[PDB]
Amino acid sequence: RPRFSFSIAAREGKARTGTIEMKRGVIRTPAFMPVGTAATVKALKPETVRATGADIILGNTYHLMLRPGAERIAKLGGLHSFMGWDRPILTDSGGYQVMSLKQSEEGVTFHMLSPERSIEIQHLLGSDIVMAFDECTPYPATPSRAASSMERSMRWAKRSRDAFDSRKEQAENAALFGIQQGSVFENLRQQSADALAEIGFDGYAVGGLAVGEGQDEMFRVLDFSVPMLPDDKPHYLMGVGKPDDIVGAVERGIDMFDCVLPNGQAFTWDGPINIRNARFSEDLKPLDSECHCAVCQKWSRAYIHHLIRAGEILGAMLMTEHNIAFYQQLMQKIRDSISEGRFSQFAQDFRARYFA
Amino acid sequence: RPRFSFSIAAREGKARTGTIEMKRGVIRTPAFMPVGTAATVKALKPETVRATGADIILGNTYHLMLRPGAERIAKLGGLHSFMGWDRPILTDSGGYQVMSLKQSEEGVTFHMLSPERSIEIQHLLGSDIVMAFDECTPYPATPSRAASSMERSMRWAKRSRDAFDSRKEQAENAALFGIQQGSVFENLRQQSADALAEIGFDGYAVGGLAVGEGQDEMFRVLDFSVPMLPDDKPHYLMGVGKPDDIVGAVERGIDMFDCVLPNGQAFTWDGPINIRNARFSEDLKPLDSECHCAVCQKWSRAYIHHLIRAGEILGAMLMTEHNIAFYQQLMQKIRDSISEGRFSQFAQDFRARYFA
Ligand SMILES: CNc1nc2c(CCNCC3CCCCC3)c3nc(N)[nH]c(=O)c3cc2[nH]1
Ligand SMILES: CNc1nc2c(CCNCC3CCCCC3)c3nc(N)[nH]c(=O)c3cc2[nH]1
Ligand SMILES: [Zn+2]
Ligand SMILES: [Zn+2]
Repeated sequence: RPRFSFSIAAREGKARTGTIEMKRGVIRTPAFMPVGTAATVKALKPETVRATGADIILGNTYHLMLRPGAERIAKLGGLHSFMGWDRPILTDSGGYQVMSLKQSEEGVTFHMLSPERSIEIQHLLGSDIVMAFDECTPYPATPSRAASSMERSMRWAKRSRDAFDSRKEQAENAALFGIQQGSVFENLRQQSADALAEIGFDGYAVGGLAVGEGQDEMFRVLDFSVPMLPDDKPHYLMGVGKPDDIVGAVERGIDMFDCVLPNGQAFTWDGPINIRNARFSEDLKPLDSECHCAVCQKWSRAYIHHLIRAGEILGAMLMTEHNIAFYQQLMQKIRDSISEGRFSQFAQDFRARYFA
Repeated sequence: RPRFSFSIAAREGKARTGTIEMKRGVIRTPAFMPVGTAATVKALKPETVRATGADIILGNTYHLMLRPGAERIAKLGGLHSFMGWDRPILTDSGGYQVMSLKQSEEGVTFHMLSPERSIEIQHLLGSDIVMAFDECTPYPATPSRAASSMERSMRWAKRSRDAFDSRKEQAENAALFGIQQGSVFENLRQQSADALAEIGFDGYAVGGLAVGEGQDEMFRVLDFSVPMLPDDKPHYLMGVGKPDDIVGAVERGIDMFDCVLPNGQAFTWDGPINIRNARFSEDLKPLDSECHCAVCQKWSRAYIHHLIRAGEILGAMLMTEHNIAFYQQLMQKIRDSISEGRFSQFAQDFRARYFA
């Protein structure tokens, strides 16, 4: 395989379906990327993650630089070897989680992160898709503050790019994505998009959303922001999100998603359910009537209700496998409907039923 | 298969290896029976339990009568269907755990358990191997108190037997084991053994041990107690135990074991290790050099050390799979060495290395 190749197989409106080819594997797009806690996808063996249909997962840079340490993981052979996932890994750059838990143009101490260190840590982990080091601008933000933050991020983006390119092995085997900022302001989004295209990246993320503004406002910003990005590269909406968020974002040109979202909340095609609710204590149906996951093949709502109420580890295991598989099934239905030119109908159908 | 058939294939001294045939499957003896928490074997799918080599597991009567309720599980199709294990299940009778957390000849309230209710609960759960309702006598015990307790248990044993026999479906499809009591006193053990043989059971457990007396005293009591039981039926040592305990007990005629034993303790053929210890932070070897389990095929000590320190669910999953597989491998080596008439040599070899 090549280091990085994104190809678009089919389109419908702003929506696209295609593939990202990387040395460690292929990523079908639009993609959902399950997120790790600490060199693990919570309560799942990698084989199980893969069985749900995931093509790529997210590494947790912020936690790993802290424990076990990026340098220790590198010594040990890299994240892939360490956790036993041999497919692509995306790593965020760490500042989002820092501010989420001393800032300056050099970076952030909390103990220290700058564009250079962030890129180096992601290299030590052996990430396939490296995110630029950015500032995720708080919401709401005044235009002055948003512009100031955006500008710093773009400077940081240039520094990320140079750092990455400076390291031969990283540059030859990994990909680098830039992250657009600008809060909810179109001119700032445009300035950010332009800055990033000028530097040039393998992919473009839309940063600073999913931070309290709500779906209506997120969709509004996506409406003008995603077309600002290079059409011919992947578009990643960081931190999104619920099923309905994903569908709308794909309608607006987004190709990649991560969220910690997929406790007793189970996703179903009739909307989410909380399996702790007493109404499931004797319900012998699976979590969802149509889901093809192994959980839904073998265990009832009543059983999983018991496990979660009882605080049992198997309950977390089963709920997590189901929910990550539900997300992959969602993505698969999205990919298929776009390929077949019936994605707008799928979205309408999905929403009618999910919100009935 | 028959309801119950125990056959002894080979012997060496007091040790035996054979099979228990039951309608839901065959149990190779000497057997290790992994214990459930709340209709689950902690952090393991049933397929995984089976993959480690387990032939039978233990249901947790005390927890299940409380949550979810025996009646609810029956309504839902029984424990087997509920948790997704289709092989034999052994259920203890509940009083051990009660006293472990108002006693009278009728039973115990805590809310209520008697021989009749205990047998009924185990039936509602759909247990294959039903334990008599007994009193586990505290240690140390004066001879008066031990005798009094033992006597009650034997009365309770007769009541268990009648209750079981009174229920056609239970009697035709399940097995009933009596439990010997008598603390550490030989005459009491003998009186208990005689009482139980007179009633007649499918199997005989040695109760009241592993309750603080220590291995030397446990082995001493087993030395005279196990030969008191019918030779031609299985002998079950309740609550034991560590690997070395198991080996010694098999040398003394025990065929069946359960313990909650198989936190960061990992069993190895060179003895146990605590994987949380700093010396494993960068150790790339598997938990054990020879173990054939999937964990040891794929992940390092360093990784599992990280997971456990980090409090990650995958760490519990992996440690539990390894430890239950280690126990099954121990049992398999025991079974093979007895079949081949080299079990005393295996025991000496095992101990020399495990305690080096
Ligand atoms: C939930 N909302 C949201 N997330 C954003 C994220 C994080 C995406 N999730 C990454 C994983 C989180 C769990 C641990 C492993 C990494 C953002 N990240 C960056 N760098 N920049 C953002 O603007 C940015 C904006 C974000 N908005
Ligand atoms: C650990 N020591 C020990 N255990 C004994 C047990 C319990 C065996 N373990 C059963 C499982 C425990 C975890 C939950 C599921 C049931 C004993 N049980 C009974 N009825 N009688 C005993 O004398 C008896 C004596 C015991 N000594
Ligand atoms: Zn499912
Ligand atoms: Zn192992």
